[PDB]
Amino acid sequence: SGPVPSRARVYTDVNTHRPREYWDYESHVVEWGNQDDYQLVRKLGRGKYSEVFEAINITNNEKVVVKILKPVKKKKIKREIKILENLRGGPNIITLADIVKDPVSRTPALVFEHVNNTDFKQLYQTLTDYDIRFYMYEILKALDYCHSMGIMHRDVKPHNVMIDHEHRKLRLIDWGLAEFYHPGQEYNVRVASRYFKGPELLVDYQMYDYSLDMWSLGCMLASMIFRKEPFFHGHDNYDQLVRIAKVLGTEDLYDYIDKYNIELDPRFNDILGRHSRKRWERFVHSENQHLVSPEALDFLDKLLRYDHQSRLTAREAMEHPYFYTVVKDQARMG
Ligand SMILES: CC(=O)Nc1nnc(-c2ccc([N+](=O)[O-])cc2)s1
Repeated sequence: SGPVPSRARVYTDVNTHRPREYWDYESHVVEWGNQDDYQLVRKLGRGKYSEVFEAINITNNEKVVVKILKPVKKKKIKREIKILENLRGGPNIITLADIVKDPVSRTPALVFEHVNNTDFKQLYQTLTDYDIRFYMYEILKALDYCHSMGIMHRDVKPHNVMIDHEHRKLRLIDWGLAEFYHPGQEYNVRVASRYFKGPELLVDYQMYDYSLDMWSLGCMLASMIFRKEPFFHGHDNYDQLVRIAKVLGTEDLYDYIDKYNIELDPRFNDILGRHSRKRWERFVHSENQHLVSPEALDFLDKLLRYDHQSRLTAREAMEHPYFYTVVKDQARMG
């Protein structure tokens, strides 16, 4: 008896009803810009499969960010490009401004708009209750848009949400793990940062969907309103699930496993032990209480659910009373 299959309860067939060339990124033909339009200024980061630089566009003197892709698979490069082009112009989605090659060595690089981001080590220390609601609503706009366009981000975490606080500007970045959703497809569960991985990933349930992004978003919310980053801090993947179960409780965890007929490694029942479901108020103290409200806790509680089918969609989340003051303030023209 294998696990019970699952499909997304919204936007299930968005790619099915779109032309092949929308989601078939291997057939995409890239049109290359000019590498000599950009000058690299300083290395911002490196990880993975790329190195990221602040750069200048020397045709107009604008700052941009250049990500040079190490020789990671061609297929992964075309997937990220196709997804960035598909989502371009969507709300709070980082803009891919150019794609270039070294003409001689054939090394590809993505060029993005620059975000002057307030460093997420600090920021989270002057953000008000209103600020959090505002930025959460903007993140939800981006997720509802990319989900509605048939795409899962799969790496939602504070490092991938750039915020230029003085311009109240937010961009969702690093689409290198993002994938097209197709119902019934079994996906790689090695995505997302450990601290933001959903239960589906940690119990190796491969037929997941957009709702994975909503778990990750719930983790960010908790860490922002309770001022504890990351909120669920496991020392490896097994322990990550234990940290979740110490809050959400083991009873609902086993009901989840039971519903999808999922088989856990023997050692898990050993280290998961037995834990009550805690009240969210347990994490409210003098220092974070100004960021917490009944609305906030009701919202968080509908995001952080084991069962991926029972979590709010991005759209439903934007309807939540937590955002009432944001939404009325954002209804304009100028
Ligand atoms: C000061 C500073 O860090 N500015 C930045 N502005 N946009 C950035 C960026 C955009 C996209 C990606 N990406 O998508 O992988 C990475 C980084 S970084």
